[PDB]
Amino acid sequence: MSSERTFIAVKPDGVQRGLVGEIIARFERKGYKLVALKILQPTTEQAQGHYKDLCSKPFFPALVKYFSSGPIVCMVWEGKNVVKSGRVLLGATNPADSQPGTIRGDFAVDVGRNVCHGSDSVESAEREIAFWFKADEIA
Amino acid sequence: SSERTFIAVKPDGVQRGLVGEIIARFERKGYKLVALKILQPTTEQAQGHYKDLCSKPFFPALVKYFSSGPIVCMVWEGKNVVKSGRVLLGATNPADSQPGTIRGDFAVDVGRNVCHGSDSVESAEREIAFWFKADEIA
Amino acid sequence: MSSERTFIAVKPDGVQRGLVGEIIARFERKGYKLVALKILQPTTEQAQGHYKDLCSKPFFPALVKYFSSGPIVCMVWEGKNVVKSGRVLLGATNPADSQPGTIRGDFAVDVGRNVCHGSDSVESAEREIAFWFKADEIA
Amino acid sequence: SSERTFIAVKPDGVQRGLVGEIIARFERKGYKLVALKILQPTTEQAQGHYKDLCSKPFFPALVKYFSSGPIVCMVWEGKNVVKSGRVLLGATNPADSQPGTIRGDFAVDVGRNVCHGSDSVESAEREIAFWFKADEIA
Amino acid sequence: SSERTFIAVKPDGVQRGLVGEIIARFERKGYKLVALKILQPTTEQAQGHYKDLCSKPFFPALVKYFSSGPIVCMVWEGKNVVKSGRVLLGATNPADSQPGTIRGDFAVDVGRNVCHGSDSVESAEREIAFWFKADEIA
Amino acid sequence: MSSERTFIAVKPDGVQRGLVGEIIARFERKGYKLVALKILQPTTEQAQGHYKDLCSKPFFPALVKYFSSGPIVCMVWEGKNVVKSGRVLLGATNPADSQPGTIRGDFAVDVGRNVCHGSDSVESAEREIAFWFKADEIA
Repeated sequence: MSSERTFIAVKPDGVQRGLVGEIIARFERKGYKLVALKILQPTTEQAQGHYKDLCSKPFFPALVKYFSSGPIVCMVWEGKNVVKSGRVLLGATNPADSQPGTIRGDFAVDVGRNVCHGSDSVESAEREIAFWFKADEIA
Repeated sequence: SSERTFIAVKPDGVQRGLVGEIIARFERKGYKLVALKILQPTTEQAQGHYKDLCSKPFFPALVKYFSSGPIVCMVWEGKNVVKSGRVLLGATNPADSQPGTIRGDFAVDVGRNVCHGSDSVESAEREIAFWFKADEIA
Repeated sequence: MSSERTFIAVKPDGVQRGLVGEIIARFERKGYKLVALKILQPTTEQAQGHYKDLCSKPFFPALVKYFSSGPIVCMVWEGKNVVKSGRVLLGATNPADSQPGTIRGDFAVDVGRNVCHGSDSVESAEREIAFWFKADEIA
Repeated sequence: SSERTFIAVKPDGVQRGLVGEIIARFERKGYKLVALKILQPTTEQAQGHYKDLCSKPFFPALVKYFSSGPIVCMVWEGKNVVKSGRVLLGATNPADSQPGTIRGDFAVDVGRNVCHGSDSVESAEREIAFWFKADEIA
Repeated sequence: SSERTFIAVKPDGVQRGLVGEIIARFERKGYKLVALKILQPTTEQAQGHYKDLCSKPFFPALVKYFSSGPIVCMVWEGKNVVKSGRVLLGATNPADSQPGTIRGDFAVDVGRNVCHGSDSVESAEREIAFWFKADEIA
Repeated sequence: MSSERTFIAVKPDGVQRGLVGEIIARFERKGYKLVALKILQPTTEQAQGHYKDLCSKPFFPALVKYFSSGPIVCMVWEGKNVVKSGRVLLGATNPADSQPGTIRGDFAVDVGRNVCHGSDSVESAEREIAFWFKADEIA
């Protein structure tokens, strides 16, 4: 379906390093349609809710602290097969596994600093979109 | 210093996939993004944006075009960000613009000039207040 | 052999979306030599002849119609191993399978809109070159 | 409007792998490619191109250099495409050219200035007629 | 002709990951790299570089900043490389610089202007002698 | 370890073709730290020492001659996992095997002209660094 949607975020390292435009540009070049957009610094509560499945893991406090350390950019992209293509564009979540040509492949080294997040599935996309955006924020 | 300017990617700029390019140029310049949203302007919003030209010809055509599709609204912060913004966009009329600028690289026609930037600090403050709530600025 | 040649075309979507220069540039950057070049809008007959092996398939009329819908750019490139490298540069024919870094990986989403065509073999290259170009059009 | 200009990538521009870059800048500008071919100019073609300078010194050297290897001939269409073409290429003499332009980015020497663009609509029409048949324009 | 100029990426230019970009622009321009090294300037080196301004205010702040981290020193060779270098970098004061130039694209503040280029052949020869031994030039 | 280091060189073809800045830029963009840098034309002795493990191979004289034919750029990069990421960035040593997105994938065709060299392991990196640089040349 052409109306498939995904959630993409530029993380605080990606924003600090001036990678917002580059990421957005790669999605535009790919041919996908931006339908929602905002910049904000996550609260602790937001960072914890985002990483809620991993809340029992020992590296969780560092993830939450880092994620809430500065502004992120939230996006929603629309188009056919946009979820899978989004993940492919960002590259393997561990930059050590990422291919050049991808966002993480080109720009990231450390997994706790992997620049940007993309939904891993349609269910996850729906959850993340609903988490970060009210329905009325989506154009 | 903590100076802020307003930049919008107009419907033509969004349609041609130029949003990321424009953001990237400001980032590369060393400026800090403090506000961002995408929307299709209402008639009222479009009229407000062009309020100064309401007694000029084809005000309705300009208003109609600007409300015809989504724009991207941004606020950027940094020393001389207003002036630098104007320099980066290039002359408002693309025909007078130099390559290396946004309009210089991507636009031909003043009617389709991709983007808009505040022409002054005063104008910046007006536009920023128009498009964003106080609570929308990080 | 250094004199190996391939046929590359920018399809109507690729031309409309202003991707001609980008594709050409990637071939120049790779180090290959452009020896033939033209722009034209295929006739129905040309589009059908191009897709002649698939003429019994139900999506054939759409392929022919689309391919003849606007100008394409025809090219011939020369150099060692140019056929395989050409296909690798364009990426998987189905953009869903294409890797970032490639033309289709970077720019295309839908298979009926895959931006650009490259010969899949030396035999095919010879056929396509001969189809689109007279010998005297090749510099 | 339906204005057309002629652009050629000279042998130096082709050799340095700059054809795609130059095409890309016109595409990004929003212009429409209506004619395209690659060839090594004959002596006669090179003399015709430089016909106005035939009584100037080293006419044979210029002619010899231009026929020394392939050029890419193009015709581009759009409002102000001639003027915009000149602006995009930058000053004919690279020493006077600004970065952001083709000559500004890639050339140093007027003798090796990568590309040529028509200096006028009249000149465009002459060059277009010189390099292309009516039936070669889409 | 066999003219040479000196270019340095200052600590801010190195920190922001701009070394490759700057080298690439000279390469694309058609110039030849003849010398290259990375180092953190000593106090003495920084004082020597800014020797002409030693009786001007905040000489110590400029010296301290320049010795605060690594710079990249380069020597480039080619016809008009000095002038072309100045043109490529853009106005020393980023506020007066045009997009398409290094400072035009990446800098806002004269105090953080990414890079330095010799302002003259005389200055080039002085700087080249200052930063490189004869035996370091290829 | 964050202090891992690798040796990267732009070969004479890469320097002649103006690829120095591009390569350096990809390493900067990836987030690695340049700690040593110089340009020089290898002597015959240097080229032979560099290729010393292959000195009995018949294509050795051509490798040595080519490598000593013009200036190369020597570099040392520092950062976590920098060796593996360096090789991944350069791409397969045989350009026929290299992926678009990589240096060799984007720019090289022939294996005797593969533009640039990167250490294949930490041991090799230490050897190459020590070969090309005195300790006091590393910042």
